[PDB]
Amino acid sequence: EAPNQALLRILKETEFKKIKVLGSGAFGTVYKGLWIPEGEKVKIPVAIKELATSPKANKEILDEAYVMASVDNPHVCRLLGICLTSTVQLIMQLMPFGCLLDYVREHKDNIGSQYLLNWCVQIAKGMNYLEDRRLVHRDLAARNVLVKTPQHVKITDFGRAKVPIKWMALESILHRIYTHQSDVWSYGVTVWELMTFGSKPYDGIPASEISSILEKGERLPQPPICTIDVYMIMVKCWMIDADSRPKFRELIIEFSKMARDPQRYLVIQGDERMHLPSPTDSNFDDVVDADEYLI
Repeated sequence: EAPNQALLRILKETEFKKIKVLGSGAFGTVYKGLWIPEGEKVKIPVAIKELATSPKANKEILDEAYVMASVDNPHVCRLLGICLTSTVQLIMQLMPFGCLLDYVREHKDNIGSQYLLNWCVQIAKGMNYLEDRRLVHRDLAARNVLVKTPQHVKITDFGRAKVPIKWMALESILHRIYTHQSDVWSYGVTVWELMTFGSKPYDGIPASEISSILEKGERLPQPPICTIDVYMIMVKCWMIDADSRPKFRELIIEFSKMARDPQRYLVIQGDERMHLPSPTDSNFDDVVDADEYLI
């Protein structure tokens, strides 16, 4: 097929500075930082990820860099570049509000119907892009949806393009079959995650029983704030026959219809006087966002 003409940008360690650690997980450490290119008079808010030097880990970090550099979409996280220090560093756009799963858990008292429905559109948009690119996520979940601004989200961790059964489609669990329609099931569970303001799917139930639960015909419950209109969509995403499930171009349209009259589709107590942080009095010297900086 088509040659991948993506540019892999190599950056100097001296061109960027680490401000504070954001997360020190099992894989490595993620820092909040600024990238100050050459004599460009710009400061770009970045997230810098680094890793000991085991040849296996360096291989996985560079396969992740390969995919991340091969994508360009407003609702997909892009890699800015890589720095080849003693330990490889991935430089990417800063997503100040963290992942969507934490955001919905931490801001439930202020998340209105518009935001929830807009996020659903934004996620389907990113996913439909990944589909056009013939790229299957394999790990779509609310934890893998990063937040640029409360009104702009982007898909991440498609460095899978240890198994999360409770987000997996039936063909994925039994036959290890991963398609764009299997990602539609994961999208369904993600929508359920948002609609329940960060609830854990099939909580208490072990991972083994999931396969039988699904095969019997049992699905995730209807979130109280969901009308049968939104729930029917989630239910359609969880069908045995993958061809019967919605396509992401259909999900964009469906949620877009709903986003035009959000209170007809989501019933949130006190949604009208909610409002989340937006460009008003703050939200934000020569600092420019990565989405506005192109060489």
